[PDB]
Amino acid sequence: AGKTSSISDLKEVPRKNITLIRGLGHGVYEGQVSPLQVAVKTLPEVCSEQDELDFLMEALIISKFNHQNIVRCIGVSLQSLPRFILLELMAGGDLKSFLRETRPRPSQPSSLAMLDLLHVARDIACGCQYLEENHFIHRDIAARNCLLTCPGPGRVAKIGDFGMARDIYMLPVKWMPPEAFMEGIFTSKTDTWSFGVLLWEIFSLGYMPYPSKSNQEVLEFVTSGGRMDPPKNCPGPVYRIMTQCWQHQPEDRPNFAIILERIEYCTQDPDVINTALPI
Ligand SMILES: Cc1cc(-n2cc(S(=O)(=O)C3COC3)c3ccc(N[C@@H](C)c4ccc(F)cn4)nc32)n[nH]1
Repeated sequence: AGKTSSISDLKEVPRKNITLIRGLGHGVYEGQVSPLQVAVKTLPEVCSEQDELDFLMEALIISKFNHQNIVRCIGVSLQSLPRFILLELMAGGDLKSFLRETRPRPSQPSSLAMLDLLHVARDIACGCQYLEENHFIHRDIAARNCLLTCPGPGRVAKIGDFGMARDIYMLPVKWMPPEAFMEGIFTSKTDTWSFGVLLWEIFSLGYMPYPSKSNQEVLEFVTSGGRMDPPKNCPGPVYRIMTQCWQHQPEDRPNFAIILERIEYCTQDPDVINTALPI
């Protein structure tokens, strides 16, 4: 279940059956298939031939995943311009914006709870376990690349963008372990490190990692052994998962099966889930 497919296996949706509504972001439109709501990621008609294969390849990989914590590919419109990849619409939006906007505030407190954060972490960890089990390295696990099905209770978090893994088939230094940015070595353990950073992102409620450091400051900091402090109010058991994710040797980092169990232990400890979030 690697790249045992080609363009011909993609579901071509006739262009006249696709409607573009409103723009959602960049780096994509809300759309309609005739009925059915979709997201449409577009390839600018103004682009190089390298861009075109990059677009095509991303569609192929996303079409081949089958996992509940990975955004679904509905289909494609590659034979008309601009080319489209049609993807599952995620009304909860990107994980970064969700955390920043649902931060408990005086007017709306207890908006989010620790357990809700644990569930997002589990969801994304579950998707990463599937990628690792299928020998796929994401290379860019980060809150900005995760999506939520809806805002309220019952939200599901899914990995929803694969641009960086597609590129090596600028660099997000603040999410990369030493062996990645020093050697260009990528393994399933480099995603583990990134998951630790994402974990820090979740429990900080959408803070930028290493908040006062530049990329080079981080690179020197991480190489010399420096690690982030716990997010405000972060339970110890959760921070320990982050710190085990940031072990210097990849071989000393947990795989995603182990991370999931550890998040679940966190999920069934009252001192963890009864910890109040900062407002
Ligand atoms: C593939 C997909 C995307 C998506 N989507 C749904 C909304 S939204 O629900 O309209 C939100 C507006 O306020 C509520 C949304 C907003 C921004 C966004 N950015 C794009 C660049 C993106 C792509 C991948 C990724 F992981 C993160 N972001 N994508 C949004 N659904 N499905």
